[PDB]
Amino acid sequence: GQAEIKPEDAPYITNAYKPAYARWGFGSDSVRNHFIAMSGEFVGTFLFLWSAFVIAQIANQAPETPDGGSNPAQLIMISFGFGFGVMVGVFITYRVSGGNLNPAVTLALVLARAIPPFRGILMAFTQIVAGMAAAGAASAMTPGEIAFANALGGGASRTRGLFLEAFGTAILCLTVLMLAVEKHRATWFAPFVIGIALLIAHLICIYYTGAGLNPARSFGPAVAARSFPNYHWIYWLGPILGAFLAYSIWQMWKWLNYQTTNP
Amino acid sequence: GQAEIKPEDAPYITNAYKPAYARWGFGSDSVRNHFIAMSGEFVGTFLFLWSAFVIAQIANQAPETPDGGSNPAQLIMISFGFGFGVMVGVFITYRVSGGNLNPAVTLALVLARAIPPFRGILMAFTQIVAGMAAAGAASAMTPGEIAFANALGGGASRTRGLFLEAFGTAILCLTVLMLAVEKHRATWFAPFVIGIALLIAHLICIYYTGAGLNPARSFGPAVAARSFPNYHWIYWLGPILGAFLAYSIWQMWKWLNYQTTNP
Amino acid sequence: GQAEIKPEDAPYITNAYKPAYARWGFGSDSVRNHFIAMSGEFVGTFLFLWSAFVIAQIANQAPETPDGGSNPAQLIMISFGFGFGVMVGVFITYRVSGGNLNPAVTLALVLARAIPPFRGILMAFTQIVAGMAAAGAASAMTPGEIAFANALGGGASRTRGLFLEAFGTAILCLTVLMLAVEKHRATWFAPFVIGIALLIAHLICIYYTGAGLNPARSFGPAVAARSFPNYHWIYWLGPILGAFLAYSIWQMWKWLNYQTTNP
Amino acid sequence: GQAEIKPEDAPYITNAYKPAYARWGFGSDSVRNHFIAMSGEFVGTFLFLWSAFVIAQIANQAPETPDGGSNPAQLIMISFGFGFGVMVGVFITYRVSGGNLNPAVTLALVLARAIPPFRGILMAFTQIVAGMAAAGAASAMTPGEIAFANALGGGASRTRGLFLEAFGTAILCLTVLMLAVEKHRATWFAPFVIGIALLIAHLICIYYTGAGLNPARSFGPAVAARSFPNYHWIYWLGPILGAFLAYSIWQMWKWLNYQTTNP
Ligand SMILES: CCCCCCCCO[C@@H]1O[C@H](CO)[C@@H](O)[C@H](O)[C@H]1O
Ligand SMILES: CCCCCCCCO[C@@H]1O[C@H](CO)[C@@H](O)[C@H](O)[C@H]1O
Ligand SMILES: CCCCCCCCO[C@@H]1O[C@H](CO)[C@@H](O)[C@H](O)[C@H]1O
Ligand SMILES: CCCCCCCCO[C@@H]1O[C@H](CO)[C@@H](O)[C@H](O)[C@H]1O
Ligand SMILES: CCCCCCCCO[C@@H]1O[C@H](CO)[C@@H](O)[C@H](O)[C@H]1O
Ligand SMILES: CCCCCCCCO[C@@H]1O[C@H](CO)[C@@H](O)[C@H](O)[C@H]1O
Ligand SMILES: CCCCCCCCO[C@@H]1O[C@H](CO)[C@@H](O)[C@H](O)[C@H]1O
Ligand SMILES: CCCCCCCCO[C@@H]1O[C@H](CO)[C@@H](O)[C@H](O)[C@H]1O
Ligand SMILES: CCCCCCCCO[C@@H]1O[C@H](CO)[C@@H](O)[C@H](O)[C@H]1O
Ligand SMILES: CCCCCCCCO[C@@H]1O[C@H](CO)[C@@H](O)[C@H](O)[C@H]1O
Ligand SMILES: CCCCCCCCO[C@@H]1O[C@H](CO)[C@@H](O)[C@H](O)[C@H]1O
Ligand SMILES: CCCCCCCCO[C@@H]1O[C@H](CO)[C@@H](O)[C@H](O)[C@H]1O
Ligand SMILES: [Cl-]
Ligand SMILES: [Cl-]
Ligand SMILES: [Cl-]
Ligand SMILES: [Cl-]
Ligand SMILES: [Cl-]
Ligand SMILES: [Cl-]
Ligand SMILES: [Cl-]
Ligand SMILES: [Cl-]
Ligand SMILES: [Cl-]
Repeated sequence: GQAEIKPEDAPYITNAYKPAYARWGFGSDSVRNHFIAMSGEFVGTFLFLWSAFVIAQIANQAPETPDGGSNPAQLIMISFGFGFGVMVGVFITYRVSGGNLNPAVTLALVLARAIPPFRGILMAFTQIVAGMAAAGAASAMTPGEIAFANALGGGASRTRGLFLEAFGTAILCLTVLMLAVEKHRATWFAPFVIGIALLIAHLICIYYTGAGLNPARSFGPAVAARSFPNYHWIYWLGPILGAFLAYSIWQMWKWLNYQTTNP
Repeated sequence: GQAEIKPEDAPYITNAYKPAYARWGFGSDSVRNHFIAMSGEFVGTFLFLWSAFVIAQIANQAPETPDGGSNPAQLIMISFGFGFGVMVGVFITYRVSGGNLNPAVTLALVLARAIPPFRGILMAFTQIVAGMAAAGAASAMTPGEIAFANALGGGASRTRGLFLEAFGTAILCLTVLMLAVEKHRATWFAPFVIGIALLIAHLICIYYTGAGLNPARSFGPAVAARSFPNYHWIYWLGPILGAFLAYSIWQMWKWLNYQTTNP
Repeated sequence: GQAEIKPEDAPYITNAYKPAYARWGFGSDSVRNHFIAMSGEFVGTFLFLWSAFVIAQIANQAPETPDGGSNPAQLIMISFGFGFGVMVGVFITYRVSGGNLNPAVTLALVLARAIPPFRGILMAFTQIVAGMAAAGAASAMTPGEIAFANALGGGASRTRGLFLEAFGTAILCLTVLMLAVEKHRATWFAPFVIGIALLIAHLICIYYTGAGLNPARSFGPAVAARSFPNYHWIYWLGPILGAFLAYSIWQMWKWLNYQTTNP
Repeated sequence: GQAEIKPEDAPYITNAYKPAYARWGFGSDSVRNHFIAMSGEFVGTFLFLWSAFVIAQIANQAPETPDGGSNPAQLIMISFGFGFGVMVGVFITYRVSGGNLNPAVTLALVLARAIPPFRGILMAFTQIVAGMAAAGAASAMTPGEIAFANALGGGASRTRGLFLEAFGTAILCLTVLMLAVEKHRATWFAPFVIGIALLIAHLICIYYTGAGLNPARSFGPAVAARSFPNYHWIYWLGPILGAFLAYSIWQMWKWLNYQTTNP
């Protein structure tokens, strides 16, 4: 009753589809390995954010909805751009850099000791530069005024926006921790779940905050539009708080040895 | 022709991605294990319902549709909030508590003897408290009046609503039973199927009942809005009936040894 | 480098998630086995079609679009009802009956010799009765006039409708053949692909034919509405032609030994 | 702790779900093998493009949006037609031809040495003929004027359109390279990721270029409509550039041995 694997098919079994950070042990601090990680974060973050910025630009050409009302089809389109955009970016870059594509995700993983702080800083810087590049490219490639920068809307206060951003980011980061960082039969599938988490977080946040959820996503368009709202700090503090919340929950479960009935 | 697994990749094979209730055997009645299960249900139910409540709040800011007509884009958005919200919550909590996130699901699994009654009661209480917390948080975080409480609509009577709720909940619970409780090559993927089942059940029910499908989902917003419709009982009895219907079907298939041609 | 499976996790490996028809060999002609197959087709077809009929009823309460124009959000909602409805029904019933849920799918599989003709006839009859029951239940549970019966629309002729139905059904049936009937590493996932195929086929057909794609889906509502259009035959002949087309393509690939470079 | 596979279930393990091009080694240049590859590309490309063309025809019957504005629901519908259409086509044809369904994808894979140039030319010709057939069939099967041919819109210049097409096609091709060509535990799932990549690329491009992303998709409708815009070259050069960009990135990662910490 033994599984029978033809030799030409062995790669599909032996080559695990696991995030790169799972295997960043001894040897990882070479310039080559730092470059590989940066290149994955750059390519992935650029393709994800560029895509999503153009999609948001288009969605924001819909006729205005009166009286500040919502436009569900518009919100769905934008959420697809970010959620499916990140899904594709993470699937592409999973074995290159792990596909964080988001400084807040990288922060959660530094807290969790999945990524060391220096590598994490390199990745976060790379993501922010990629988001600047993506914003510049999306602006150059589309007519009219930039429509993909984050802003408060829907009657939301800054305080409400901060909490929406924090809890939305926590959902994203907890997904990464429980599906990608934790090692199990579903780790390979984490990019899908991560994308759906981001899709949800956009349905929560776009109407009220524009959905930052990702300092690199918020910073780049502000640079390209040459304008920072005074409440721009919510797009930094909110995701940071969410990363700490997700980490906190994960850490509690780790100290409980959650996955094992009788440790 | 033997599969070849590098030692660093063994966790992805050896660590099954299975619901926690699959492995609640001897040792499960410790305070630690009860706490783990409650913490999974609390975190998962809170994140799922909070998300979905905010999404519903936003969707319900769309301009009114005349003459009681439906708004497909709005209904899709709300169904995504609940369906993808539960999907993410279940994927996160699958190995913590099994991700029931719904007293009716827990009831079906108690009937099926997948979860013992006392643990099931603890989980159900936890879900109801999480739904209260989620409703309070979603209300606090959003402007205007609560728009995520369940109500009859679309010309539906209470009796029609009861049956819609029951059959929708039965689809959800039968999905959990056949994909998560039954052990097979697709058990790991059950959270996806569960989410799509809930998405469908929302497309069936939102227009007519608001889509309860989950006593914890219905109770929390009623508390936060300080108002219970007199027909609130449909949001309890309907899901209970659906859990019994799903259990009944599963039990018939179990007594038939459905999966085996020659038992 | 050997895979290491804890005994409690062996069921997730040993219990293949495969369509029931894969394992209908000697012993299958018992009354028990016929009943199991019928019960899977009944439960699955009922839940799928009932769901989708209610969803279509609701979607068809949207305000009318002028000048016979299309309503993309409405079409998406209906396609989700059928596509995700069948996905859930097939995942639930895959190991019970194989989840055909459609006489045309059963016909394709009888042609392919995956299901014997007598069992296939039993399954097809069961599906048609389930569709009658689903139509009656959906009608009873919803106010107003039935809005889920198939009709020509969008300026389509009967001849155009026949071809749309045939090619849409062929996509569905070829998906079942190549993903579920053919045995490989992705067979477990066929219910997902089948659902997306049906979703596509609805986006092709609803506007023009109402999207039959399934004689059981078309017949039941006609009975419940007590009215058969004179062109009702397109909802039988079209899917039959599609089943033969899909079978034909599959059969060509089988005689070519498609999957093997050097047979 | 050894995995235990019943003999009747061995096919689901032993028969890898891998693109046909993975196994085009010695023996592949027979007429039989060329025919198999062409037949997969023809069937897959026809079903994908025919589906998507009819869906686009229908979506383009929505009432016009004033002032050149976007229609998110319409754009979502069209993107589903192409994205889910390609997903189904690739899943069906993965083990027949690999499911390229797109001359630009085939070009990327010829550059990557996954497919030899002569076979690649045969596949590309087949795709273009299939797209002609699909356009003719979709036109014949639908009333009114063809509405599925590519055109600039949304205020986009040809230069902007060229870049949108190139970067969108690069996302698609990089997905194919990293998920299908690279051999790992997720290769079987590549058809899903490919479909989502195409879905994203449509949300980026439809409003501005009509979304070519695929010379076979653009050429066929131009033939059927008997009209080529003078900027039709963007639908060739853009996807070609995108294929080269994707190849370039992949090639850099291959020379870095990206997947291995210590080569
Ligand atoms: C002399 C003390 C240590 C020698 C160098 C050890 C290098 C270990 O390197 C690690 O090997 C693992 C496989 O075992 C891989 O999964 C990791 O990617 C790699 O970082
Ligand atoms: C990442 C590289 C993206 C290059 C996109 C360049 C597209 C330039 O596009 C041009 O922009 C001008 C305004 O700047 C318009 O006047 C032109 O009509 C438009 O073609
Ligand atoms: C032999 C005397 C010891 C008495 C302690 C009974 C503790 C029962 O509790 C058990 O403790 C185990 C750790 O000891 C855990 O692994 C189990 O999960 C827990 O149920
Ligand atoms: C003295 C009589 C019984 C001794 C204690 C038995 C504890 C069994 O404990 C069970 O072990 C299984 C693995 O075998 C795990 O899968 C379960 O999670 C665990 O509950
Ligand atoms: C789970 C914790 C959620 C905390 C959210 C608190 C957000 C409070 O938000 C405040 O609500 C007031 C009305 O109550 C408004 O007047 C303020 O403008 C708004 O900022
Ligand atoms: C040797 C005399 C016994 C005659 C009974 C013939 C029953 C044939 O029926 C078989 O019965 C088996 C159980 O017996 C089941 O496992 C099979 O599914 C069923 O087909
Ligand atoms: C006396 C001549 C034949 C004896 C009865 C053979 C019954 C075979 O039965 C078949 O066994 C397979 C496993 O081998 C199962 O996968 C099938 O479900 C079952 O139909
Ligand atoms: C499968 C069983 C479904 C039972 C649904 C029965 C719902 C009956 O519903 C009733 O229908 C009457 C019209 O017939 C209306 O007058 C009532 O107001 C409505 O409650
Ligand atoms: C030794 C003389 C025989 C000459 C025939 C050369 C045929 C080469 O063709 C090969 O034929 C094989 C079957 O024979 C197939 O399996 C291969 O796919 C095909 O490439
Ligand atoms: C005489 C020199 C070579 C003899 C013919 C070798 C044919 C190899 O053929 C290859 O075999 C692989 C399995 O090993 C398959 O995966 C490939 O599909 C096939 O192309
Ligand atoms: C791939 C084969 C598709 C065959 C579709 C043929 C459908 C022909 O359809 C006919 O087209 C005529 C205009 O040409 C209309 O006048 C007819 O009313 C319509 O039935
Ligand atoms: C023994 C003297 C050699 C000194 C070189 C130290 C290089 C450390 O760097 C290591 O180089 C290895 C290749 O050599 C790579 O596989 C590792 O990824 C890299 O970290
Ligand atoms: Cl404030
Ligand atoms: Cl899998
Ligand atoms: Cl401020
Ligand atoms: Cl009533
Ligand atoms: Cl009442
Ligand atoms: Cl006609
Ligand atoms: Cl007729
Ligand atoms: Cl130009
Ligand atoms: Cl030109």
